[PDB]
Amino acid sequence: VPHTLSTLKTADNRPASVYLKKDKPTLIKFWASWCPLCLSELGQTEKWAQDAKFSSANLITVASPGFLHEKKDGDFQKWYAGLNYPKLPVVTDNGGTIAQSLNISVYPSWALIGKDGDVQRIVKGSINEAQALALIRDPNADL
Ligand SMILES: [Cl-]
Ligand SMILES: [Cl-]
Repeated sequence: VPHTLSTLKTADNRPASVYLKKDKPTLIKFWASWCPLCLSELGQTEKWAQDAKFSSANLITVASPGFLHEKKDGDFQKWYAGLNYPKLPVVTDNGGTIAQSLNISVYPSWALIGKDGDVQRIVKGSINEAQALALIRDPNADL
């Protein structure tokens, strides 16, 4: 995942690596434009990404154009450009390479990648602040 991720860019054409520090675990939120749950959480997730509470980990989100009912590549970025979450990292994975690799099937879903690149936990559905903090405290913890 860490490699495929480093080869991707954000919805606004910046290297995903810009949001990934080498010695930190990575918390990834998978979502899609058609999901009301996901749309209603964009502001919250942006807040989390900038919150000191999660400073010990990288926090990004992944949208997958042309995968799981998401808008095709190009169309997605144009749609998302209409929203405003400047501090929310939105990596676009055309075809959902990472999602398939992790067998993501519902949105939202969260994955915690160890600092070394190994997938440590995959959580289906939305998580709240308490569950997110638990996930960072211990990948195997009961959120
Ligand atoms: Cl729950
Ligand atoms: Cl909540």
